[PDB]
Amino acid sequence: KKPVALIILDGFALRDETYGNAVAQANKPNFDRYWNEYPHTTLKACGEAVGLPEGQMGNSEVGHLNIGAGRIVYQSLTRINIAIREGEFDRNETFLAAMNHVKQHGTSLHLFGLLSDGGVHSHIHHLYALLRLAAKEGVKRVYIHGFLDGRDVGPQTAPQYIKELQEKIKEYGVGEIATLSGRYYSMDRDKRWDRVEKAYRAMVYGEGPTYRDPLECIEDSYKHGIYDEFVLPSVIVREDGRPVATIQDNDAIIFYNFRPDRAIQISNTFTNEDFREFDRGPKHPKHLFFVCLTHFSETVAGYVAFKPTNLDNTIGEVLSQHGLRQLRIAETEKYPHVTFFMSGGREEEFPGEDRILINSPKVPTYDLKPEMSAYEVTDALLKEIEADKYDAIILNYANPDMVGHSGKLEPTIKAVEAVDECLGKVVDAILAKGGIAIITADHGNADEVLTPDGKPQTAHTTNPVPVIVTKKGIKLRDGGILGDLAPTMLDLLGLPQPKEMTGKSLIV
Ligand SMILES: O=C(O)[C@@H](CO)OP(=O)(O)O
Ligand SMILES: [Mn+2]
Ligand SMILES: [Mn+2]
Repeated sequence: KKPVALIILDGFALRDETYGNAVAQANKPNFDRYWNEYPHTTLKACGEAVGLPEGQMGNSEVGHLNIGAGRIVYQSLTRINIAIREGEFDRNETFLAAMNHVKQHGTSLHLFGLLSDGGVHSHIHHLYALLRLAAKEGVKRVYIHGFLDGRDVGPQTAPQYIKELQEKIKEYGVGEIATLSGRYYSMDRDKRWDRVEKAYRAMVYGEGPTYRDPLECIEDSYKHGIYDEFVLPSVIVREDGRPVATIQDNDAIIFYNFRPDRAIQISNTFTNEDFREFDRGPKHPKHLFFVCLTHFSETVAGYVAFKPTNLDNTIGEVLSQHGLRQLRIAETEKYPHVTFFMSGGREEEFPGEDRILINSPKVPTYDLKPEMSAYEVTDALLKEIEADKYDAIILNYANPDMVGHSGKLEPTIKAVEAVDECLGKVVDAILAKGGIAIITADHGNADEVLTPDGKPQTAHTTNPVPVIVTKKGIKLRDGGILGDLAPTMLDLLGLPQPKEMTGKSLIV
């Protein structure tokens, strides 16, 4: 059994500038020798090359979606942007049905989601659009529950988004900031229900740090070293001390996040008839008209503003169609990406598809444990390899990305070095079994964890990702894109390429 392994170094991209560049500064003997001894190239992992607006940096969802589809996969950010551009956004039956619900039943419209222009999980402009739509539709009570970013944008940039939103509110003549919470709580994806609950109780019970002024809230949190991403779920109150608004029975909610991994948990908390993760309390809200900007999960009992579209014949499906055994493996943080997103937005495994989930460390932030669970993932996978069970493997090492999001150089360097020690063990074990490895990344991040002035850089970058095919005697094209990865693997696998995969094998 000669396995072909797709190894994704999450957040590992190529950048000449070495300042604050953890990828370039890390000692990567393994990665370096493979780059030197095998055919390599780089791929466009951002902008139109991956289905996003030009200039928009990539991410795990976009990257893994494109990597597995073998075609340029059109993304939500782009599609919704166009909807707003073409005057289609205001015509959305779901947005309107939700607005009709509050007016007809005299309830309130709640708007929550990532408050920034990161463009990864949402865009603050989409919120402005909903607000103007709400005003246009004559919806009296509209409340904003903002989730502070700091991960897709500057670590202490909330004030400007809050400031701009307030200005927009005044201008549209509708809306009220009710709560402010760090995406660390309201947008968790690691089933850390303790985090989720904090966000939930602030929004439904007005429990959490209280302020009259949204900006005084952020100021106070900064004062305690707590920045945007980790801001404690707080409540904005009126002059009489009462919360500006809590989510109640028959209210409508429009979750304006278009990325699913970090939206399913809080969405389930609000819509699940029987929720057990934790006790929502007897007076928790029911009969909520819940709207998801895009599809999150079958579990969320709500509606979908922008319906999803099938992604047929992705690598996972082609591999399955030809009777091959495939294994998806990664630790928690990137488990959703190597499965759901890699499978083209599919939850169910394909026949013949095995998945291994290795739990990420129990640390608040990963700069605290840069090697994360890389070694366990590696150990786990090395065993599978000895077993001779899989024809195809899709491995994702989360470290470069996960610890690079801390905006810290030394821990990210360690992160990269840990992954390298691991990368060598895996590629060396695959070559020994006669297989071949495709070493790559889904986008940048670790290549820049410090701003030119040395401040923490906590988000992705727009640089190109590396590509190494451990097969002597071949040449790789140069202007490729992620959507070319699937075709290359199939080529290596000698499996035929489906017409759906409009990508092109990198092998000359
Ligand atoms: O952590 C996340 O949700 C994003 C950043 O907002 O990173 P990635 O796309 O790598 O998952
Ligand atoms: Mn990623
Ligand atoms: Mn990331």
